[PDB]
Amino acid sequence: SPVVVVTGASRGIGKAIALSLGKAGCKVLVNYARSAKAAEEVSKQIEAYGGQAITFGGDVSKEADVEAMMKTAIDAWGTIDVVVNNAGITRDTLLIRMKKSQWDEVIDLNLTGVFLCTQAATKIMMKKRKGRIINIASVVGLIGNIGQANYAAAKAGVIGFSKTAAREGASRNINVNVVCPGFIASDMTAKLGEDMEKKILGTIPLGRTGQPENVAGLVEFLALSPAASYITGQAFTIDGGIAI
Amino acid sequence: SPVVVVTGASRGIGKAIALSLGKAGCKVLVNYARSAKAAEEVSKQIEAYGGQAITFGGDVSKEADVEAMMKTAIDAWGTIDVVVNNAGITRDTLLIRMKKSQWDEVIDLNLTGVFLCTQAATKIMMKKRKGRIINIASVVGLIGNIGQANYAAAKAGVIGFSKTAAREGASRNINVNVVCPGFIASDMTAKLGEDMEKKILGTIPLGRTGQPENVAGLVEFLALSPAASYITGQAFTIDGGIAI
Amino acid sequence: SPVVVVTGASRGIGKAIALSLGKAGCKVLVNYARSAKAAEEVSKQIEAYGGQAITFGGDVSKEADVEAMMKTAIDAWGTIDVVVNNAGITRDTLLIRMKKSQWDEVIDLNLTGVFLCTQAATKIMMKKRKGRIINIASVVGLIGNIGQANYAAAKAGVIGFSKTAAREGASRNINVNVVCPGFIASDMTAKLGEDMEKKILGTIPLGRTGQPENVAGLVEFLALSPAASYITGQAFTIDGGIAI
Amino acid sequence: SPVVVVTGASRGIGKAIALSLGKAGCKVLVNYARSAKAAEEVSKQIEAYGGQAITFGGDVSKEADVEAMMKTAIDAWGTIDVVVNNAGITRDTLLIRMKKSQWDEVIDLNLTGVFLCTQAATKIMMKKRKGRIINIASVVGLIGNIGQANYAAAKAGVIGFSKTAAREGASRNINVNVVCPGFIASDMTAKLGEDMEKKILGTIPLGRTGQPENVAGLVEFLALSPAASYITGQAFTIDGGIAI
Ligand SMILES: NC(=O)c1ccc[n+]([C@@H]2O[C@H](COP(=O)([O-])OP(=O)(O)OC[C@H]3O[C@@H](n4cnc5c(N)ncnc54)[C@H](OP(=O)(O)O)[C@@H]3O)[C@@H](O)[C@H]2O)c1
Ligand SMILES: NC(=O)c1ccc[n+]([C@@H]2O[C@H](COP(=O)([O-])OP(=O)(O)OC[C@H]3O[C@@H](n4cnc5c(N)ncnc54)[C@H](OP(=O)(O)O)[C@@H]3O)[C@@H](O)[C@H]2O)c1
Ligand SMILES: NC(=O)c1ccc[n+]([C@@H]2O[C@H](COP(=O)([O-])OP(=O)(O)OC[C@H]3O[C@@H](n4cnc5c(N)ncnc54)[C@H](OP(=O)(O)O)[C@@H]3O)[C@@H](O)[C@H]2O)c1
Ligand SMILES: NC(=O)c1ccc[n+]([C@@H]2O[C@H](COP(=O)([O-])OP(=O)(O)OC[C@H]3O[C@@H](n4cnc5c(N)ncnc54)[C@H](OP(=O)(O)O)[C@@H]3O)[C@@H](O)[C@H]2O)c1
Repeated sequence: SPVVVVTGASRGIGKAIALSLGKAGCKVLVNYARSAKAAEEVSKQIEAYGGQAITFGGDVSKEADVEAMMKTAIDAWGTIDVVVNNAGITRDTLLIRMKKSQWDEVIDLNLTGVFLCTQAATKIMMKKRKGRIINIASVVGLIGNIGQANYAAAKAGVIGFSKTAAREGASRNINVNVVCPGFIASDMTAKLGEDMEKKILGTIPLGRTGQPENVAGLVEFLALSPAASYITGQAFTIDGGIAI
Repeated sequence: SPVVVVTGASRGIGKAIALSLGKAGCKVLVNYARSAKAAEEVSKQIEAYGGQAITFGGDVSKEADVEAMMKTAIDAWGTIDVVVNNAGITRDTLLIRMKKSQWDEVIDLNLTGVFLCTQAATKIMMKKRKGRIINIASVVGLIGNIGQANYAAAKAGVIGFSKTAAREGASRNINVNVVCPGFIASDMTAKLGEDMEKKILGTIPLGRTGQPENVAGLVEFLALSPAASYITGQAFTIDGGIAI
Repeated sequence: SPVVVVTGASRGIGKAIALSLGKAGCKVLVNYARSAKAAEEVSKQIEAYGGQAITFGGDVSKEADVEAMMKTAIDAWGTIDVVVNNAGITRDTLLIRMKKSQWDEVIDLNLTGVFLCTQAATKIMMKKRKGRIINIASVVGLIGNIGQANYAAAKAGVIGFSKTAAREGASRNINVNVVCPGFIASDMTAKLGEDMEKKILGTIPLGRTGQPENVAGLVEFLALSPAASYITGQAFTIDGGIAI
Repeated sequence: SPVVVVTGASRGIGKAIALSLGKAGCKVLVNYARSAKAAEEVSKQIEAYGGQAITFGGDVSKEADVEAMMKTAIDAWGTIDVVVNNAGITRDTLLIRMKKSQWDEVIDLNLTGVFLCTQAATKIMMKKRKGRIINIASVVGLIGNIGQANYAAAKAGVIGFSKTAAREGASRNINVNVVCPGFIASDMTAKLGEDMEKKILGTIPLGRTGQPENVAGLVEFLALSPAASYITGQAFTIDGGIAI
């Protein structure tokens, strides 16, 4: 039974991921920041399924919280096999009106946070000479998007970072890959607001917004599949056709 | 039970693919060109497993053979759900000594053949408003490789072609993706010869050549997964770190 | 004074390229297939400018014509410094209605022709331990386009091919790069017809179709610049924002 | 005469860029952080050439300094036509031993600094409905590199950011492109130390390290060429063959 750490597992994509790895019987550390109750329900579901779960409230943009989150999984089970860096937020605004704080917040969490988590997981994984790290980026990091210079910067940064992380870990058998989802129905997407959501829908060749379960399916393949042990330093896009 | 057509399924990657989709209980048309006996054994294995199989000898670079191959699956089962365009060959030589026939043969099979197969599958899939097409390319189509201008051209061509194929089929719900494998141990690779095979091995970050089963695993995800229904027009690389 | 061979130099982009390299004083072989008169006028203009020019009617999809075209420049001047593989055509149609002849014609010229020309130039360039080859592809080879599976395949193929060509020539100091233009106003584009041309115009972030001179400017940099001697195996896109 | 602002113009690439745009007669704001004397000499050279120059000491990772740097060019000449975001540093170390301060410093300058500069230039350029922004990234942002997770993250981030910047500015006719150099002989590269520099040299197909003038040549094309007005949201690589 693999030990999986999923950041931002209380809602949306991270939650679908957590439930799916639980249903496959993994030991899952469900991290949350503010949604304690929602994480607990996730833990309970994983359990009803036969997986094992421990909830952990911590801000992944803070080193202390990150070192603590890893410690909790290691104290509970003996190691960490997989880490899915999913936590993220948006602070949308045209480049011309963007406040430095809007830039910093997105960068601190979405980019630096992924660095902290990856670094922490890696030190543990090096010793065991095995592990998998999956970072959730976005198609926006690839093809940009109006009103999202901050988010685009952070997501693109996750990709360049994951590639070096892949190179450094190759020696100790640690796979590092990135998943780039397109428009997925979640709370993050509910914020851009309906008339806009519809607008985006005519932009998607497959004419359908993706579901959190769609991403989880792909993450599950990368995390558990024996085949995926030969995949590193790559970005995998599930976007229904946007970034063709 | 999905009906899957796999070209070049008598040996290497196509065979691993055929066996794996059979073990999952699909109805598999195992195509072969010259290895009749080896295809039959594949058919038998699929059967021992509980999948269904029909062997079909045909050259996929010929329209007639292609239209015939599709007909045989349609006469047998009622439709085709998935087509995996795997058949391919190499005719290596420096650009400076390359004969037009060495260029043509690689192009006719590896590129035009994929066009023929995709076109044929698509006409059938459009009517049913559903289907998945997976084309096997190569990392060489992405980053080139000395002694393989012909193969690089054809493989890169498969990618551009698959992207348009993805756009045209999006409307009728047909997913088209490409898989780009790195060095995989097979008969194709056995031909470059040992001292060379070793040389290539120090070029692979994960320090391991891939196995046909590694590719099959990924193809199986793309062919069968509900998650993969949201993936189109993308190239997926399994190369142990070469093309990072 | 560099000797430059430009294929398809009688009209559109190839012509703008020919005129611009002539105005910079190069010796230019202006190739044409059917537009003899238009090539002659190009030759005359180059001359009025102070460059030197020789017209050559030949089909670049034929080996004989290609070997002949190279011979003519070599007999005239002592060598070839730059080759710009520009000749190309389109045979648009949905994948579902595409005749094999429509596929073949686009592939024979746009892909194989580039192989023939590059191969011929390379054998000459290897001996001199210097040279530059610039292949004109298209943004379509990168992001696909409905109604152009053939063209997309050929253009993408040009890219993979150019990358291997770059690797093989690196040793003898031969640079090989690709230029990918977006929508450029020319006879090729006049064929898609007005209501369509307007439609495409709202797709271009810079809201302007490109001009043949725009491409020539970039080709001139790659062909003549001392800086461009450090650039190989790359694709350069001038598309006013389509493929961001 | 275009007004060009070049960040980090006292040494290496930024300096070659400054000299070259000066020799073409632009008005150049040469920014520096600590090398006041070296910037002055650059200013003098530009002048001996017939260009115009004003030196400006400021840290481009600070908003105040950035707003001040723009003000100085605007007070001097009436506007800004081109901004080249060149300033950058490295803080190399394996991911496993990387201090948060080593991460932050590289991110603050190389990524956030580019945001500050681009934002400032853009507000000015929007009003004039014209301008060009060229951000210097690195091939490392594309293909990663051991010991440089921080730098790779920042450089990749510059690319995603530049793409959104391109989209937002398209409307007001502002071009935004990125240049990705490979190994260039400069003080930045002198720091990795000789036995390493030699090692890297056998990795370069063209078997030559690039020169600051090579990058300047390409930047000059993008900054001044009428042709480059049709180029946006793209990354241009000069790396002698590394990232093929
Ligand atoms: N939705 C899309 O269309 C789309 C497209 C591409 C990529 N993505 C990416 O997918 C990931 C999740 O997508 P989403 O749509 O699922 O968003 P969401 O519904 O808003 O969920 C974000 C999650 O992040 C957690 N979180 C926020 N700040 C955190 C912090 N400082 N530390 C630790 N956890 C934190 C939240 O937990 P609490 O509520 O408990 O605080 C929450 O579970 C993000 O990386 C997002 O960028 C989404
Ligand atoms: N091996 C690698 O490292 C690698 C890396 C990247 C991509 N790939 C690709 O993977 C696919 C298969 O790999 P491989 O290594 O499996 O090669 P392989 O062991 O040589 O098998 C090639 C297969 O193609 C079939 N075939 C050949 N010509 C055909 C034709 N004209 N029509 C129909 N079927 C034909 C052969 O069947 P018969 O013997 O019955 O004639 C055989 O089953 C190819 O597309 C290859 O390019 C391989
Ligand atoms: N126009 C665009 O928007 C666009 C976008 C991307 C790429 N491109 C590419 O740019 C190149 C030229 O563009 P274009 O728009 O300039 O097209 P064009 O105006 O139709 O000109 C094509 C040229 O090719 C020559 N040619 C045709 N067949 C030939 C053959 N078999 N052998 C030798 N020369 C031949 C023609 O010469 P003759 O008339 O004398 O026969 C003509 O000068 C092509 O590779 C095209 O794919 C164009
Ligand atoms: N060298 C390469 O191989 C290579 C490869 C790819 C990309 N690049 C990029 O090229 C750019 C320059 O390359 P380089 O090799 O030229 O480096 P360099 O020789 O070390 O020069 C860096 C420059 O940045 C300036 N600078 C440093 N910190 C600054 C700050 N906070 N604010 C404003 N200016 C600052 C320095 O000025 P002062 O000394 O006056 O403080 C100096 O002129 C960087 O973005 C680097 O990443 C270089």
